[PDB]
Amino acid sequence: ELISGGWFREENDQWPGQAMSLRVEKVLYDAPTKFQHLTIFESDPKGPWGTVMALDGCIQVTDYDEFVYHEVLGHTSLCSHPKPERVLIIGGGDGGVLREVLRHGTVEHCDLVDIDGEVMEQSKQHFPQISRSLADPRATVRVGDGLAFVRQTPDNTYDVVIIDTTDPAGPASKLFAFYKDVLRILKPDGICCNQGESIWLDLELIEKMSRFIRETGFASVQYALMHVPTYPCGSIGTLVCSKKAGVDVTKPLRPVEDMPFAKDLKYYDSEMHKASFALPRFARHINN
Amino acid sequence: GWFREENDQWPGQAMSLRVEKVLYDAPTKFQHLTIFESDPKGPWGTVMALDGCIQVTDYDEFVYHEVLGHTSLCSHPKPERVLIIGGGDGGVLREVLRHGTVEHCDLVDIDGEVMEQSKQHFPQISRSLADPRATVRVGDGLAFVRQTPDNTYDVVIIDTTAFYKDVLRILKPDGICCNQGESIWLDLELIEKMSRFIRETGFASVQYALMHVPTYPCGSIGTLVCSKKAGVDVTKPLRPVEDMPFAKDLKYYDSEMHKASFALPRFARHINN
Ligand SMILES: C[S@@H](CCCN)C[C@H]1O[C@@H](n2cnc3c(N)ncnc32)[C@H](O)[C@@H]1O
Ligand SMILES: C[S@@H](CCCN)C[C@H]1O[C@@H](n2cnc3c(N)ncnc32)[C@H](O)[C@@H]1O
Ligand SMILES: O=C(Oc1cccc2cccnc12)N1CCCCC1
Repeated sequence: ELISGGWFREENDQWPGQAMSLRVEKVLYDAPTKFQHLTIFESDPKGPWGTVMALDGCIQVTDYDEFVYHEVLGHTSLCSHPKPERVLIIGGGDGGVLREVLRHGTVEHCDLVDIDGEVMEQSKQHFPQISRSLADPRATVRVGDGLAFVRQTPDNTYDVVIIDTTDPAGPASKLFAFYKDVLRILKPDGICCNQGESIWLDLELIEKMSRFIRETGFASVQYALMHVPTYPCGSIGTLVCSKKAGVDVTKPLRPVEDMPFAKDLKYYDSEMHKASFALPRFARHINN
Repeated sequence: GWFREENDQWPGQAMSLRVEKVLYDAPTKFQHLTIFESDPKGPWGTVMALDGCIQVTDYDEFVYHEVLGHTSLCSHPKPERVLIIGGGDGGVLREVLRHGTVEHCDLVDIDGEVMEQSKQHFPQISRSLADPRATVRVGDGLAFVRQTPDNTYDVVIIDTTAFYKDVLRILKPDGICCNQGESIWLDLELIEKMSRFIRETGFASVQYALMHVPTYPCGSIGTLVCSKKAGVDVTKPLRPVEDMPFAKDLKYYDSEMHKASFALPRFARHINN
């Protein structure tokens, strides 16, 4: 029950005895949704973070660093695809991945499906620089379970599927039959990327996912690491998965430097794309 | 029973760790030194802070120590004499001593209480301090370099909490200096100023290497890797660690990570071009 001048505290008993906190300057939303607890607040204006959204007590987006995860998920996937015309985003109700995907001129259409219509509604109201994308005629934004949506999608529908979900503990649980559906709705040159969890907190989950996405039938799976200061332990990654064999996602197939928007990006470029697949030695076995 | 870190220069944000046992908590002649055992159900193990800022934990100390120690020595053609300024915990020293080329390392930390407490509470980090190839001094690094002859060291590593010209001077012509380089999230203007200042004092190149450190503010920190000799590209390894016999003992650093560390987010890339 957040209050202006109080502190928002994030502790996860999955990760016992550590917490991160932000002082609240103004509460904008704090209420149960049909699916999760949604909290939006202006952080201290003497600090850099700007507006903050949390879902079930976990920070999802801040103004100051939202571009990292949205650019990495959107560009690492589309720049690894020869011609990504039709795109699906699962989750992504805030709009960020979709903004990045729609930067690409090859994209004719992007479907977005998020289970929580209130996340879209509140992002339009409170994160206009993230959510501007949701009204693009190139986008179809739907409220629904991603699980059901892919089960009812025909084979060979999408070039790229991006799974921009919350974590395994919540409404995103089965998103970690689903992975076979994703394989099946992808076209032959299909690329899938997901929300891939932390090498510090979730390294065994990452090993398990990578192994079983390969076994499901993807020909290759490479984890891309990125720097996100408001995420637990300061990083997160994405598993970038190719349907087709003989594809090296760790070097850009279509370098963003050749596209008109390269200079508008705040994090991603081809050097960062390459660098993101180099993992600390203790985690390198994910990628080999 | 929690340790809370919030800094006055970054207002309205805090990081906290549960204290299981306070091991040490006293001012020193120089700074406040706190050592505690953190929650045994979490990963961090024993924690050391200096003036309220986490400096080492059992769980992640290998990152910053391997990156400073190896990014610098692997960028040097044959590093035989090394100086560490600060480094009282012994971590950078442990990494530097892995290298067969090293004949001698001097380490000069202003605070002898830090070495003392590190021997008591971080034996995996501080064992290096007793090595026959090391000389450990208690003293201010600023005065130490002023009193050091020209061309004494192949590498100077500044692992801290007139000087830079002294560092330039005490380095041999192929000398490498690396330092504790601050955060691109919280200190980006400091990093630009320092990279410019160092180049101005007369190092020929300065390149910032970014690393992932979960317990540092915003989860990363970097090091400026500075070459005295012009024409040196420190962003690719000069002496790849894979060709040395301890490569597989490392938990973070290798040549891919070395190359990767110099790739900066676009918003920060003007630090390196
Ligand atoms: C906010 S977004 C993550 C923040 C970085 N853009 C995560 C979204 O996943 C949605 N989500 C969670 N589970 C599902 C399912 N099952 N289907 C679709 N969308 C889902 C949830 O409502 C968030 O908006
Ligand atoms: C603990 S170490 C940094 C943690 C990563 N190993 C920071 C050290 O720098 C020392 N320090 C600070 N100022 C100086 C000066 N001027 N000289 C030498 N050592 C110094 C300080 O006592 C710490 O032990
Ligand atoms: O990730 C840390 O704090 C956090 C920062 C950001 C988010 C978090 C979410 C849950 C738990 N913690 C979080 N740490 C780890 C290193 C010591 C300080 C606390």
